[PDB]
Amino acid sequence: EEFIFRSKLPDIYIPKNLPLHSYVLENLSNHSSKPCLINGANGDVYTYADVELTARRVASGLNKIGIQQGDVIMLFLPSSPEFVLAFLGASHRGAIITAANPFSTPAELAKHAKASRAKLLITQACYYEKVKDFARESDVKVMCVDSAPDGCLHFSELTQADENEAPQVDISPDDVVALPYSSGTTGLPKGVMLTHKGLITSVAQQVDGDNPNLYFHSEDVILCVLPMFHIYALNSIMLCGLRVGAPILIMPKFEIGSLLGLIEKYKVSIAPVVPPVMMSIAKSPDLDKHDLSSLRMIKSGGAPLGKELEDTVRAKFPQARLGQGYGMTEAGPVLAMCLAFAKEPFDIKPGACGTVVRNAEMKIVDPETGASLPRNQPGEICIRGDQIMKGYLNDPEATSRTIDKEGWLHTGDIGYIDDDDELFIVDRLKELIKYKGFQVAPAELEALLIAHPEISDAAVVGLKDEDAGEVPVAFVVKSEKSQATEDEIKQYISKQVIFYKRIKRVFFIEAIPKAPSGKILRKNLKEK
Ligand SMILES: Nc1ncnc2c1ncn2[C@@H]1O[C@H](COP(=O)(O)O)[C@@H](O)[C@H]1O
Repeated sequence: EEFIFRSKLPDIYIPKNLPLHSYVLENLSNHSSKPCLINGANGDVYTYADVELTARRVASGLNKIGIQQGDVIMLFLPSSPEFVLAFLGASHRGAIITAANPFSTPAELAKHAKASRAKLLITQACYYEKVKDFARESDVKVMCVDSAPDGCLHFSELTQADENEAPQVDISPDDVVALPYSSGTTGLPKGVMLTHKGLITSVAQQVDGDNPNLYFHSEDVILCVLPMFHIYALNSIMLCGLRVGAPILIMPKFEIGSLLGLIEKYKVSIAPVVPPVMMSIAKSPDLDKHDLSSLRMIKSGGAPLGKELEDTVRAKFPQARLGQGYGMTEAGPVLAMCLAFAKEPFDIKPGACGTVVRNAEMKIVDPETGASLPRNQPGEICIRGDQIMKGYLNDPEATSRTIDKEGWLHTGDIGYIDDDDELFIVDRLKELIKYKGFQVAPAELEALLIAHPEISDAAVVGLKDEDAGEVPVAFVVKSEKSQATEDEIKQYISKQVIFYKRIKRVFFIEAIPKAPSGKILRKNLKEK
């Protein structure tokens, strides 16, 4: 704690005795009849007044079917109005929301539902069969938003419930409200506990204050094509958008053609994106078949854009201001944010990662010594503030090695801050693999591979890739006499995992390089 970095923006007032829903919808009356949630795929619309009232009904409904304060509700849905209504609804009830990609496999879903100890599952009928077995066998209530196969509940039982019967709840600021899963700096997916105070803090750091880090014009329309089941989109787009009363145009499924049409149609002006989608948008031959002049800002994150794409986007969307931010689930998840988006913008440099958010502290430590480093000195990025997670669910050791004794969250990312307080990420210490912006845990794939009868050891590492950034490859030690082939192993994994967790190549070896403790020498592997 010698060299401590902060935002170039002054600290602001942040409520510390308010529940998340009360905070994000605090200034509802100024725009109560204004559009809040718009479903770009079917035109559904919910005004601000509609969301506030329905949230309370969802709370009454949840109670009615037995969901109590502290209970975990699992969402198995695509980005949508229903997702937000279920979330805000759970927040009003004092319940917790955990979410998973609807494209997950039954095994992945059951594991998630089991670990999170979800009492209720909300999804769509086209995904019902993937939870059908697990459901009955675990006495977990299943609910669908469209049809209601078998005996599962319908979502109108929550949205149409009597608000007057919404239970009386005393939400404490330190009560958990969001439970996203993340592998963190090492190992298997773990439950990240995010509190009311934590999230309110994070939203405030991004959009509150006389000179907000992210400024909104009254005519702005923010796009939500990023997945709501990932906290980054639910926070930076939905919660932040609601907080400032902006209309949010949601896209359940990404399709270049429709998106461009939607941008002209609804006058989309703020486009939150990740490198992969931005790259798809940039390669579109139909950019001139649509009026995209309403676009004034391309907000990127999740992974680096790269100098080339950065230049490409800047060239193909001269009407918009391009900027990049940086987040990590356990951090709330926003750590740094592009100050070129502030009401009174600051200059930013190419490749920049943004500036550490206000009402927070950031330092850079020598991964070895642990000493704090000064400007322009690469090291591990650490952040501290009320916005970071409370810890991992039922996993004290994990928490203890991610958040140190002085409250600093260790990201496992290597970067440095320059004289202009702009953060630059240059390397990654943790084993985390990111394919298409999605997180892929080597330990998870490794466990699946090793469970195979003909495999005695395995290691999964990231292989640099143009289209996805990193593709997972696997080094495998076959058991004696095994004649299993690469394709046979790859299909073995593919059947059990969601699309982005497929291993692209299998390299057979006689032994996985390991340190005395058993830690895989991953750089030793990558070095190959
Ligand atoms: N702008 C960025 N540049 C480079 N890496 C990033 C960026 N944003 C996120 N990441 C990486 O993604 C991790 C966050 O993953 P997650 O917890 O799945 O959102 C960070 O710890 C980084 O390793």
